[PDB]
Amino acid sequence: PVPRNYNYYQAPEKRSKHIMPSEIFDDGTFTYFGFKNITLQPAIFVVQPDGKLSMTDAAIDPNMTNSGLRWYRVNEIAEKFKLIKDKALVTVINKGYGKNPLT
Repeated sequence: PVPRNYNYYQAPEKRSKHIMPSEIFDDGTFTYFGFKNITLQPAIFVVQPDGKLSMTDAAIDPNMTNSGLRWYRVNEIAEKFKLIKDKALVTVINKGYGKNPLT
């Protein structure tokens, strides 16, 4: 068992609701993005300090069934993610970044 940082929020662009996760948390090593079965799967990118984007090391975790969602494990902790599928964009903010997962 590892205390989780659940302190994330999403900021969808227009015509972007169809790619939004329902649950996002990190355990200090990995960031987990849970999507409803009905949601289309975006790519997940991280914002770098330069303002530029990077790919992540992301993949479906078949084992995880939490909340009836489709879960992706990202092998990184970051302050900002961009979820992209064609013109659809959701910015994810880790408000708990640099903080301990006690609170």
